[PDB]
Amino acid sequence: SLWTLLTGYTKKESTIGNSAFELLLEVAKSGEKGINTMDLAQVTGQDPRSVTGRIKKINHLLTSSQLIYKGHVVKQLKLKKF
DNA sequence: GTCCGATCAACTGTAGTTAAGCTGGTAAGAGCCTGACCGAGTAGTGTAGTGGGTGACCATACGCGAAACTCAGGTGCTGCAATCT
Repeated sequence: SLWTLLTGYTKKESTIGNSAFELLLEVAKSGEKGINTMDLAQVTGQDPRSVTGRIKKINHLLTSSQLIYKGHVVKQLKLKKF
């Protein structure tokens, strides 16, 4: 049901991998504030290459835009509903 | 271009103006090398940006193997009937 409510599909058939789904859960927790890709990377505990390669699987669910943070160039992520 | 021949001075006869250096004590040209002052020269440097190639991580593909699932093989008794008696 959590899978279905967030992705629109059940765990039994959804195309999103477990790691990418946990990324989505972090964006779900942050809601209206959303998460920048580096704080997401730090909180999930994985590197920016891995985060970027995974985020492709969910870019249709997320509104995004560029921003500059701690001298690095990053994007903000928000679920469409927020 | 050349022709005539007048004519400043070329090259030719003797009558009269120019240094060099001596006695010195001396300031005058022409000068030398260290030093200082700015302009220019030798040239590697200081940020800043374009491109490229390495590295990691992924997924996509086949191909071999592993277990799954479907459908039909195979076991063994005995309910019922028929051969030998």
